[PDB]
Amino acid sequence: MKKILIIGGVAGGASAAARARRLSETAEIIMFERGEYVSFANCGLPYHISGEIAQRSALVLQTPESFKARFNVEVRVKHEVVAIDRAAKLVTVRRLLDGSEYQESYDTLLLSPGAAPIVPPIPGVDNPLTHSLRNIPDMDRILQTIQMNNVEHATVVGGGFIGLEMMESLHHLGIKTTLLELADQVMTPVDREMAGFAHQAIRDQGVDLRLGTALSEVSYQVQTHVASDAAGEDTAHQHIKGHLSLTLSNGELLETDLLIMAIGVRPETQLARDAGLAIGELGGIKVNAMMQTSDPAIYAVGDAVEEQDFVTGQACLVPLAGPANRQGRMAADNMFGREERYQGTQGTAICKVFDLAVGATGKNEKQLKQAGIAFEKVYVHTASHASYYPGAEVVSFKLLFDPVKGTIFGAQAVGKDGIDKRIDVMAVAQRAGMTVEQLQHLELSYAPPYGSAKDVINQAAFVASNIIKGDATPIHFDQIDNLSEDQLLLDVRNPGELQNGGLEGAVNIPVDELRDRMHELPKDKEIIIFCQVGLRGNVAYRQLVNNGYRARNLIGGYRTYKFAS
Amino acid sequence: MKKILIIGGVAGGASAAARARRLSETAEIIMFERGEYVSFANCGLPYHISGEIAQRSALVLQTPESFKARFNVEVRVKHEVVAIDRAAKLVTVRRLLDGSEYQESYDTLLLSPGAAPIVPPIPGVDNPLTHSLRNIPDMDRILQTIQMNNVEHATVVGGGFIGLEMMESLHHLGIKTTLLELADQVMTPVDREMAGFAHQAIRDQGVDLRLGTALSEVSYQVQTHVASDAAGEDTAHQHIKGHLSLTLSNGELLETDLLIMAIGVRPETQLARDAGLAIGELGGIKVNAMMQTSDPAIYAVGDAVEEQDFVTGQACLVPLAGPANRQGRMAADNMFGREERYQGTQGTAICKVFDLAVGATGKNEKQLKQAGIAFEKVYVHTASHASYYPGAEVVSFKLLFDPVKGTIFGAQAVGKDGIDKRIDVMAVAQRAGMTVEQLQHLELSYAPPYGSAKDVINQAAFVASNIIKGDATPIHFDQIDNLSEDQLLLDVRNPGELQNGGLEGAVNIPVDELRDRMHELPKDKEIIIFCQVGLRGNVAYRQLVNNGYRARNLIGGYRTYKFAS
Ligand SMILES: Cc1cc2nc3c(=O)[nH]c(=O)nc-3n(C[C@H](O)[C@H](O)[C@H](O)COP(=O)(O)OP(=O)(O)OC[C@H]3O[C@@H](n4cnc5c(N)ncnc54)[C@H](O)[C@@H]3O)c2cc1C
Ligand SMILES: Cc1cc2nc3c(=O)[nH]c(=O)nc-3n(C[C@H](O)[C@H](O)[C@H](O)COP(=O)(O)OP(=O)(O)OC[C@H]3O[C@@H](n4cnc5c(N)ncnc54)[C@H](O)[C@@H]3O)c2cc1C
Ligand SMILES: CC(C)(COP(=O)(O)OP(=O)(O)OC[C@H]1O[C@@H](n2cnc3c(N)ncnc32)[C@H](O)[C@@H]1OP(=O)(O)O)[C@@H](O)C(=O)NCCC(=O)NCCS
Ligand SMILES: CC(C)(COP(=O)(O)OP(=O)(O)OC[C@H]1O[C@@H](n2cnc3c(N)ncnc32)[C@H](O)[C@@H]1OP(=O)(O)O)[C@@H](O)C(=O)NCCC(=O)NCCS
Ligand SMILES: [Cl-]
Ligand SMILES: [Cl-]
Repeated sequence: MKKILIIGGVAGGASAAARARRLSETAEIIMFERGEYVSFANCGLPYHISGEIAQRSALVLQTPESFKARFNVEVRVKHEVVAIDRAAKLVTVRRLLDGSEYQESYDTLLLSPGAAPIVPPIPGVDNPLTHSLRNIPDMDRILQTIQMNNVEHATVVGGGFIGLEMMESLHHLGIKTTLLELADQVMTPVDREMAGFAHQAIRDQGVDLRLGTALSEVSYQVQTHVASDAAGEDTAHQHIKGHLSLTLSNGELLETDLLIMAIGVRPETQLARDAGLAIGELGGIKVNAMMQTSDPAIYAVGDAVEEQDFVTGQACLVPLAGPANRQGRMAADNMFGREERYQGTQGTAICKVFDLAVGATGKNEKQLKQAGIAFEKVYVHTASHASYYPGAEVVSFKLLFDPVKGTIFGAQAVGKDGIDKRIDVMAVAQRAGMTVEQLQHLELSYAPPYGSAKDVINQAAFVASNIIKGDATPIHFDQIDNLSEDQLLLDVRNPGELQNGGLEGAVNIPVDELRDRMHELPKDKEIIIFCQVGLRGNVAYRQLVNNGYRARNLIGGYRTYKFAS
Repeated sequence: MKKILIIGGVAGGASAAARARRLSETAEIIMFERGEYVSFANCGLPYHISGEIAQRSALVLQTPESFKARFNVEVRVKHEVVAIDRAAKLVTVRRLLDGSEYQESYDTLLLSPGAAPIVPPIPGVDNPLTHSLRNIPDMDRILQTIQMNNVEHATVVGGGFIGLEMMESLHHLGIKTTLLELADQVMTPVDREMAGFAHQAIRDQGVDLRLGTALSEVSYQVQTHVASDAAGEDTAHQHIKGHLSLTLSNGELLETDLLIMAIGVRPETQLARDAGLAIGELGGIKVNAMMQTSDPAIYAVGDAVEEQDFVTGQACLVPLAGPANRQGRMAADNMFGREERYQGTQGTAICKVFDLAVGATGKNEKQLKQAGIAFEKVYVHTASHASYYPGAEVVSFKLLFDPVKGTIFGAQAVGKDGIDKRIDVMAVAQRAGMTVEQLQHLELSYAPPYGSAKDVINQAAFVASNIIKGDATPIHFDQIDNLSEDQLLLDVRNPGELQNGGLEGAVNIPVDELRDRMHELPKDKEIIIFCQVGLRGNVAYRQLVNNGYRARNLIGGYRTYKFAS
């Protein structure tokens, strides 16, 4: 009978524990968790903060006693593993209740410790008004400061998903908020010009967003003076637990009631470095594709481990829940000798940003420029369903691919509806190895409430494949401010549309009058075309090229240019 | 120049005509449409009847004048092609206004004439209160009877997509409705036990639904008496345009103010039969995969043409707008010599049924049995996003597959949320050639407002792969009422649930007490196991099989069984 020990009782480890029991009734299974709870909803925590998850009880999916009754697994809460002795096959655990220790033997071990929020070397950061959010007790501490310091202004630092969901939760509660990010964008899985849609939705809601900005120093000032109604002062905007004074990278001062630090997570590697297990160059535990670590008796999975990038095959860190549940179930397999291989990670993700969703899968343009992978890019801005049926919303969509083989590198989407469906389709298509050209032949669901005769994805294909075939020639948003004396700029929108914004120096010929009015444009210039989203631009480009003109169409049209600035 | 003539100015014909112009400015393009409108939204028609789509101008996407301006195509409204002389490369054209006819020559011709509603051989069916729905003027006639006949009760015949949409539209107007279907189910793209979810939701809204029934005779009675207020009569529930009395196949009479006939459509083939063109055994125009008919200078696409079934490679009839628009695009390519080949049709479809959507891709169980293909099926009933975040809904989902090769045959889903996204994923997965074993590694979008750590699709994959690998042994809803003396029925729900329905003779041991209570079950019988959905049943199965019992799990649990009756 195999004695199995599991370190961590959440997404990785709880999922191996239940799987391993279905596989064998004879094994001994013991799962350690240093916290009070197992199988809690990490992803739910900012939503319980704002009240959107009304019921604390809903964040707890399994208990020690339920794991015992259903799966016979002995789960020990408030028990922290403090060492692994590999030659002996024993682990030392500490009982947090009283600080005593004992040892336990294993036949095989699974490490599933996750990743801890990043500590930044900021003077004065460590203080009673400053918190990071990983678990339920972190959430209760945040709640308790909100109540007790009567929070009216708050600052979040970092524009990744945890930061944006804290920001949104704080705003749900009536709190005035400021978000700082050092980058020139929120959410880094999406490129800069796609993040612009998010920046404007965030500023439309009264949030003070400051990009390109760092937090230099934190000054915590204890409240010395308790105002009171018996002294006849105003006690409504009082903060009894103190005040934060922040210095920013540009010497400005920001006064605040609460600071939340959401600048990312680092893998939990201390038990593994202390036992001599291999660490990768990203600082995560190194595992083979069977999820085994340098020691064949020891497995690891989840936030703590490095994975293989699906597109490139290189190491990457991607702390998401999906991969961690399916890795733990596969480790349980392999611990009974199935020899199953995990198939790489795409980084499929999505985040709510007030009324928008922001979604992506595979590689963005920054990661491709930086690894020297040649690529091309397309944008469309296409209704989430038939436009003649109410509630349709613009889906802004980006597609990164190899301009020659048609390989799918990545996809990004942004809008108020149907983004979770476009990113799922592209995730499936890429994982199954489809190329752009094949994307053209997708037969998706169409009735008017749900979709359109040609889907967002079909239109993106045709635009990408037209470039690959040489039936289209592009000019991107970043090239169009910089024209040469051989290029003539041409706006093919209608004249009423021009008061929304255009580009300095365009001649205006509306697409519907172009055929007739053509001789107006000299054939000794490369005509550089744009419309609102790139579609009327394409029509104009075909008429010009069909009559012997040299031409280019701005992909994404003015809408992509305008959100990119 | 190449001279191109198109018959039909809707989904197939229009898409060819705009594409053909982006390919060539020197081509001559003429498109004939027998009616008043080109590029209308067929699919929006029932929704404008209900007022959903408020504006009669939202149904019109291009005009003759817009197609002249944008694409220099000459469109001729109220011109019907009445003959094709293939040998001469001339068509004969009748001018509606006049009845005058002329000839027009062509280098290449596209037939995209659509499919007309089926005429049933029913005595008295042709009358002023009875209509089917193909185009804008069909729609205007329906609205006009509704108004003029003060419609308070109506009958719809046929339970496919148009029937179900007209029934919803009429209910949305406060009209009492009856739906009659000869089959034992609405929506034949999904099997009978999936349609039961739809049967209940339609009777829940007070629609009088009569399955297994036909309409044998229609008797139309003019109204002789005009009730008047001056005569001191109630004028409120009068129908001055008359009354319908229907006789059904069981001999019952049905009294109604309006009859809608939605029993299917049949390809327009008369021009093609008259010209000598080949026609398949299903009665559609026969084409190769480049969209060319038995005459190489003549192309055909859309509702009029038999297609190649993706899964089996045989002929099928599938009148849907996605296919029609992409085929007409491709036909234009081919006419300029690109030799592109379509790739088969999956029959991806979705229909709104009150708050449910009912969707499907691939083959159903009916079509598999009939064609003698060996298959297996799984069911799952999984929350549409993390059920700890509000608004999550049950997605009932069926997967059809090859139990040894893992080939994906079909998928079906019904429920209040997220059905479009599940069906698009499976349509992507099957068109790309993925197997059920590969679906287990799908990495989808998860954030609590949208998805779950394991999606509906990961769960279905795991359940089916377990069967394929011999880790599960299924019994289905249609076998469980049998049972021999070698079999013993076990219900592993909690006692409290037996309250909502069960199976007679079951011995109740709840799964969380089963490990301890298990000596109660004798080893010399195969234990036949059931819970609500099949998830707890799986866990009970693994416990018994792991202790040397013979066992089966009821796949889909009691839920799937309940909705099959
Ligand atoms: C606020 C927030 C929102 C999130 N939103 C999403 C989302 O929307 N979508 C998504 O895909 N992902 C999301 N995630 C990330 C997701 O929570 C993780 O990626 C997944 O939980 C990783 O599982 P894990 O088992 O590796 O680690 P964890 O869930 O962190 O579990 C590890 C457990 O190990 C315990 N432990 C560590 N060391 C020891 C020790 N030595 N002895 C005993 N116990 C130990 C810890 O206390 C911890 O409870 C979110 C995370 C947070 C914090
Ligand atoms: C009420 C309704 C709801 C629908 N909903 C959906 C849905 O939700 N999803 C979906 O995928 N599909 C739906 N459809 C079906 C979809 O509309 C068809 O699949 C598609 O329009 C077929 O395109 P087509 O070009 O073959 O035919 P059509 O669009 O019917 O166009 C053919 C044209 O040919 C003309 N014509 C015929 N013969 C001649 C001739 N001799 N000379 C000149 N003109 C001629 C006709 O008058 C017609 O206007 C719906 C259809 C209806 C009727
Ligand atoms: C819940 C948890 C304990 C896993 O328990 P589990 O019993 O493996 O999980 P599920 O409820 O998902 O059940 C899956 C099993 O049911 C089976 N199944 C699912 N639906 C079924 C159905 N309708 N009929 C038959 N079997 C079904 C599956 O095949 C699977 O079993 P398998 O792995 O042996 O193939 C673990 O995921 C967890 O603790 N999650 C919460 C913590 C977390 O993930 N947080 C991350 C941040 S949100
Ligand atoms: C509208 C209709 C006339 C076709 O016109 P169309 O110009 O081909 O159609 P679209 O608007 O979808 O445009 C697609 C073209 O724009 C291009 N495109 C789409 N978005 C683009 C973008 N933002 N930038 C550059 N090009 C873009 C596509 O590549 C494509 O050109 P291509 O075929 O040469 O590759 C025909 O579809 C129709 O009449 N529809 C209504 C009738 C109907 O289908 N009803 C049946 C069921 S409701
Ligand atoms: Cl445009
Ligand atoms: Cl169940």
